[PDB]
Amino acid sequence: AMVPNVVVTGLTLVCSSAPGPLELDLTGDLESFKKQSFVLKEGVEYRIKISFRVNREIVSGMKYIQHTYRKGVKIDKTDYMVGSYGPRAAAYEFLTPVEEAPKGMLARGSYSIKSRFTDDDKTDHLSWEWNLTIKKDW
Repeated sequence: AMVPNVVVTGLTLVCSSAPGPLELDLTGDLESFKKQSFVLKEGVEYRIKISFRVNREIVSGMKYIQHTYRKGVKIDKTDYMVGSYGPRAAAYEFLTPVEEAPKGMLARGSYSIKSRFTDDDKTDHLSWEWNLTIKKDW
């Protein structure tokens, strides 16, 4: 019953050329995301923003992991060192480095992403799955 130390609250696909916000509420029904997808125009630059809270004590070596799949096969594993933070009221926002969506007919279509937010103790702070669809246009 003790309040949880880490609460992961949001994922945002940050892309200033997108026509509207691309956001997941990670305190909600995570299974529903598997039936949804964000559309990104091919070749565009974007970042991922993970929003989280630390409530009671220092967290060491937070890490964000994304495994990307296409048609059921894992095509990439990337880890990000999110860092170490004390408790505070205000949200923390971590951003991945800018990347470019792939482009071309071969690369277009849907991708599924398995995300995990962890730390030096390998605690599963939250794991979730979401989808991206790469299209010629928005």
